[PDB]
Amino acid sequence: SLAPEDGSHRPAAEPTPPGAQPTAPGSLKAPDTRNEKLNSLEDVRKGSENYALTTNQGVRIADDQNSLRAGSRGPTLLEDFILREKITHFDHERIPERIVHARGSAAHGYFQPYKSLSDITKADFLSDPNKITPVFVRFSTVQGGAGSADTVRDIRGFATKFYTEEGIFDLVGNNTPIFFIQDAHKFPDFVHAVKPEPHWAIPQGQSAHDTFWDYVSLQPETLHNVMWAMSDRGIPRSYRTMEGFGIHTFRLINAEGKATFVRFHWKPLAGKASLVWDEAQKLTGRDPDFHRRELWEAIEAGDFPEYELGFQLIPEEDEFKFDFDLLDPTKLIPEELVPVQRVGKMVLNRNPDNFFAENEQAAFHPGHIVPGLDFTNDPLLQGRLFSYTDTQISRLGGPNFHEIPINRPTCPYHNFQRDGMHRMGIDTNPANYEPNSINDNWPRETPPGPKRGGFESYQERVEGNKVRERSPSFGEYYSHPRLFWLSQTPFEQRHIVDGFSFQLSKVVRPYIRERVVDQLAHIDLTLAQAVAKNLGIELTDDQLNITPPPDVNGLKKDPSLSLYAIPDGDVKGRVVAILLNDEVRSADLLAILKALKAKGVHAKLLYSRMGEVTADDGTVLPIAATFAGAPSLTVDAVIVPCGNIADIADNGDANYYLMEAYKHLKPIALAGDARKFKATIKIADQGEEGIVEADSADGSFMDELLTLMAAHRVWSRIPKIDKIPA
Amino acid sequence: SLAPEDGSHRPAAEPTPPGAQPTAPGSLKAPDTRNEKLNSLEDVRKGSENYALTTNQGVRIADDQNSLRAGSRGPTLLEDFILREKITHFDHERIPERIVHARGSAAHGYFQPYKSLSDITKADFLSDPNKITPVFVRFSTVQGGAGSADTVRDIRGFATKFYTEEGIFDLVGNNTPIFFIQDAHKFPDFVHAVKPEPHWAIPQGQSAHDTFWDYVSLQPETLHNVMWAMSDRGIPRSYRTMEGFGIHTFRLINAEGKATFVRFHWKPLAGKASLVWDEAQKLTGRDPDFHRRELWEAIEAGDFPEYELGFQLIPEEDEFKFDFDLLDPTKLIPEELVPVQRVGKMVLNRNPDNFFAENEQAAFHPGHIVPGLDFTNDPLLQGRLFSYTDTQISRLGGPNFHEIPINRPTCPYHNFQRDGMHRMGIDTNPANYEPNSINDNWPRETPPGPKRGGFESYQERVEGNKVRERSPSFGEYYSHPRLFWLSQTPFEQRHIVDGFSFQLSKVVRPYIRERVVDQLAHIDLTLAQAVAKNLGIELTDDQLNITPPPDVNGLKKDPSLSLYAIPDGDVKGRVVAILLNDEVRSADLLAILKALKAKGVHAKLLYSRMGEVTADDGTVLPIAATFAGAPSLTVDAVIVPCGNIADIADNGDANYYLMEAYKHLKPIALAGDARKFKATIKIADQGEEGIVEADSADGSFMDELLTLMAAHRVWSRIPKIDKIPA
Ligand code: HDD
Ligand code: HEM
Repeated sequence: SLAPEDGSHRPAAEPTPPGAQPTAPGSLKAPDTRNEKLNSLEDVRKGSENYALTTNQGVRIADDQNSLRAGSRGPTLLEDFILREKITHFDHERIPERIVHARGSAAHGYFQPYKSLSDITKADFLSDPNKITPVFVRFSTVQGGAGSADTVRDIRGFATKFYTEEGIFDLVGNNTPIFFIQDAHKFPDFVHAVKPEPHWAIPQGQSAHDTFWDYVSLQPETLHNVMWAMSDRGIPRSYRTMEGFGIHTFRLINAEGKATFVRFHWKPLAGKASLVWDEAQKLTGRDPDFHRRELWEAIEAGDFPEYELGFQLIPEEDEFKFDFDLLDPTKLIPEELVPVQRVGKMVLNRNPDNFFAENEQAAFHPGHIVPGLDFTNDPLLQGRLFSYTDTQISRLGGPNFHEIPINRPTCPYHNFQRDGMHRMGIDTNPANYEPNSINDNWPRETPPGPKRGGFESYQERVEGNKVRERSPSFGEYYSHPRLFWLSQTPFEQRHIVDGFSFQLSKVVRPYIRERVVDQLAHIDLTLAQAVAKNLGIELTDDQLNITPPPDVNGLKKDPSLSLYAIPDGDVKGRVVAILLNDEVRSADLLAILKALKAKGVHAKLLYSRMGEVTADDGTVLPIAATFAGAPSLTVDAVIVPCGNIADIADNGDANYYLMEAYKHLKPIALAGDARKFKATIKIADQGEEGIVEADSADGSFMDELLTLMAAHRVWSRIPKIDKIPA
Repeated sequence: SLAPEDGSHRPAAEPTPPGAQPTAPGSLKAPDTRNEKLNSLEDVRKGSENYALTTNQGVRIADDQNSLRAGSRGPTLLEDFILREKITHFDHERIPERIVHARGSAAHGYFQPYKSLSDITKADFLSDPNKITPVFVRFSTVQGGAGSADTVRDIRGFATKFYTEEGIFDLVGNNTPIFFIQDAHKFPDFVHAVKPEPHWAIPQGQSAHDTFWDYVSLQPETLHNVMWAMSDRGIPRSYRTMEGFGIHTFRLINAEGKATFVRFHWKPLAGKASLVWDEAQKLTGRDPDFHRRELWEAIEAGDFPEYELGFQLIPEEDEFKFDFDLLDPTKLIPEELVPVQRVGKMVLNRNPDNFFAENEQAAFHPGHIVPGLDFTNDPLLQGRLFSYTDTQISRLGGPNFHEIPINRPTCPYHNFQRDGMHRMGIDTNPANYEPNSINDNWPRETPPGPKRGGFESYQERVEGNKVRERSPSFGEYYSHPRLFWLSQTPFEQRHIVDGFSFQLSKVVRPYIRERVVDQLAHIDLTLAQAVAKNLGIELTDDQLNITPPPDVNGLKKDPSLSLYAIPDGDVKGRVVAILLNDEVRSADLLAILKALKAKGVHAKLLYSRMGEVTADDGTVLPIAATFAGAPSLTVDAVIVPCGNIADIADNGDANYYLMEAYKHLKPIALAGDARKFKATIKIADQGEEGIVEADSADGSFMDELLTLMAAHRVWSRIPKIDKIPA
């Protein structure tokens, strides 16, 4: 026995806040959190405690420390089957990563609709508010490999596998409502342009390089999702604080056979929130696993990620009533024109047990639909339907990937398909063909019907010649980028301009910069002029005179496109750093900690070393991390209680902690003599908005701090931060 | 034509300094740089200019922008074979990454020995100083995935494939002279402990987590290579500025059949140099491709990486004469006991054309030896011989991986092996077996001899019973860690203390930190106490009484184990940041650039925006990057010329650039009114060693800067940097 005698090696099987206990496999951390998919995985879950170590053939091993040799300093023998099995399995652990969205973090949960949607769709999982559907959800970046960093600037994937009673439905979406390109035939061109360049394989997890902006400058259909990536949408604070979208128009089909067009949304119940660039980029260094870690720890704390599914619904007769084509995936449907109707709630409430087996091997594919749904002719969706089945043949080793446990349906599946690599199911049917008489034709086809019927495609009329031709209705590139720009707050616009300026600064061929600036001049001249100034480029007279693109169906803004214009802050699950000193005023710390706990806000006690410090009254304070070990990047706010401020006041790390939090627009609260830190951040005696300060942490100090946290960041500080050397 | 009329899309095919031209495929950047292996890849090199776009079957494509559909807003048709081929190939682009050392950067070059080694080895590639052997070299980290960052704390790989006239020899080494474990049977346990933990797949690129330190604490054989890893050897400045080692004792076999034991070394001719931890960790966020980039750009500039191959030779009769076992890969052979004999020079002088084809698919394996070399019974090397062939069957898709162009021998290869997936060679031999009469027994075995003979193993005597047992001679774990600690300078010892402190502070289970501090107390009580203080652990009386391990064969230190104890600086290929203002004093800039060019040191001109600025004499200066875009982390030294200093005197990013460089111990030079920046970094009027200052930048000013850069960093500043908040 090598475990400590006090049992401190094993995390408690109860919800605990981030950092309080080591993290564990979900079934050991939360054994009573159950759903029908999690229970169905029990046939393959493997324990370990009290069992003998064996080969994969069940032979007990006596010595797992040594190879078999001829003498204890002699050569290794070929007859060592125990060594060779163990090193063979090791040698073949890796499988190909996903071509795109290779970097991702996943969790188990459940979905329930708010009311039956039987009037608009016959989909069984939406038919009854008491029908619970298990889900598995994977969030991801796009460009980087599986070992790249989480808080890069990039689009994020948001993929949900619903294990329904009539089939698996995968809703495979991203966190922006459009994509970069119009037709799937260009997807390898676009992805090869954003990915690391082919001669040297640089840069990882970044679009800030010549080939991406060469392609963008030559393909103005990309400019709308480029706008979203350059905004703070491209750097979410967490997977819990971003929107999701299916992007394409799909169809709902009800039992009377009526089709309604639909676009799918997920609303984050934790609100929308993003990092600022300098913080995101620094965080890819200090904690490249920050979003993976944050998701896992929220679930362990009981801060479950929750999202509301909603639908934009357009009747078939209104297909042509907009200035843009509903089938064009570079266009959004403004919520001012078609509101999102709330449909039901998804809660993610359990981590996987093994990341490879459940996350790495999961396969999502937007062609996995169920009766009550159907596709449209969007030409990006149409090509996606080919790709996701094809790519699993190499990634997951063959055509039996639906037998890997995470991908298995929970409902029945039976057919005439046989064999393939890795075949698990042993069919007993005398027949492997239909029609057959030798098994009375079972399993049998099922007519379409209101419930539990066979799939049938909506009989949409097709009329046209066979052409490789883009619809002229798709040939408008600039009005949606402009609607996006005008919908952002002034600070969000500043952040967009800085995103394009930073990215084009890394493009080495200056002509590519110039061509991008020309495209910006076709969107909005204030944007193009501001990015041009940062690049030292002067707009020509012709550029200054480009006429702005039209409004989108009369709109000159839509606030639902902004992260922040409409307040939706939620503090639960956020975290605050508390900078300790060697003799902390304990009454300050009591007040701080209990106010935080009352609103579900976590704290991390930090100091210049690990171990403990003792407060004014003898209270022993356990230290979570050092200043340098858990930097202000990883927290939402900073609080300094009073005490012996001289302990830390000349500590460079403590001072820089506050400078960094201040640059990144985070709320900071200073009690008592911690107000001496006002000189480090240049705060005036009569103080400034976004800095909370009092003689003590009582009265309204914690309410004021918590108000600031619900507004996320102190945007009014932006003009104050440029002077600051941090 | 989409290219600019001025030709500015295409980099000049001549050596250029980093940032002067876009980077390019090696055969286009340096078409006149040749060696026999680079020529031999001409059969598979494919151009592009003036050729038509086709399918893989050679059919010209007319419209590569659209899928085929029934009408221009209609559904995609299954008969679109051009779309499906293009998307199928995309779908199957990825192959499994290497199980370890997945992150690596490679180059072509050549090697030649200084004199014939035929008295000690019959190996053909060491027989003639004028016979050149092409090589391909891959440098790597160990733990992280292929999209992880370069400047992590980790061991580095250094693998060289020599394309000899008598076969491929692969010397597959690392940058420290021992490994973590003794027997290959434990490699999957150690690798699993250092890799991301299996429930959640965190952390990437980092050993600072509970499982790694759990295994270390329970396996004291690991402590010697852990010490190197926690030292600044864990964070090299460049792959050009680290040592390489084959780690194991091998054998050299001469023409008379005599065996000499040998350990292989590479000496960097650019000298030994490493980052400091705060710089290295921030660089993984600001440029996760820093080492891959710096290697490619050194080769494009003509700053070719050069290494000296060296042998430690031990006669067979001296196998047992040290106080450690020569076959134990956790023991090094001190150079004070057995010197490194210089054997030859390797120069890397061309970058690949396609990273996937040449770097990703390259396969190195230490069992690829040639006549005149042989193995020993080192129990770690013996298990490696199984693994590297086995792992390529899945990674590279089958047993014909030697037919992948990068891996092909340049010498003849012929045998009776046939078939396997993606077989390229079409054999015309009537026989596929030997002995045969039908082809007069060709190809034929060849007797061993002095040159061009068949391979025969050295007839080592084997005596012992079939045991799984560790040699008792391997059971000593603390004397080499101690020798290494005592051989470091005082600043290097402080950085090792900081490396263990930072890592163990991230271990959540406190008893594991305690266990590791108890192991440290068995190596050196000063090290153990300094780590313990940072963790708030107090040594017990028993720990304070642990008797220090014995010296290694009487050695108290060996300065060849330190990076810096013996000066070996070389400034050629290093890079300085020059911080511009909008009216640069052109006389300073002239002087600076002339002195840098004389020593082969590059410069990058930086400002607060991109574009150009004009100096006092009218000279237009193009800007490489902004102060934030190319931080002080990416350079060796910072120079600020005079001019209109009020332009940048209050710029936050320029002042921070100097604070960050100062903190990281880099030389800083301030001319004229740029001396106003002394206030930001708190330098007294009288000045300080490591800050160069004068009225103008002249001969003397630059000589002093260049002398500082030859000593790499300003170690004497270390007590001054804790004050500064950066
Ligand atoms: C024609 C090819 C194609 C195109 C046009 C797209 N994808 Fe895709 N996508 C792939 C081909 C692909 C893929 C090669 O099939 C992947 C990689 C590995 C896998 O299983 O599927 C994939 C993976 C992938 C994943 C990760 C699924 C997971 O976590 O495993 C997400 C979230 C998306 N995609 C989302 C999108 C959205 C919202 C798109 C446009 C609206 C889109 N993809 C277009
Ligand atoms: C002994 C110290 C060791 C050193 C210095 C060493 C060095 C290396 C290096 C440098 C590479 C990367 C080669 C490249 O650039 O592609 C590598 C790959 C590998 N190593 Fe070793 N290694 C060591 C021990 C081992 C051991 C003991 C095993 C198994 C017992 C092992 C199994 C592998 C495998 C499976 C790969 C991937 C190779 C491929 O996919 O082509 N390593 N190691």
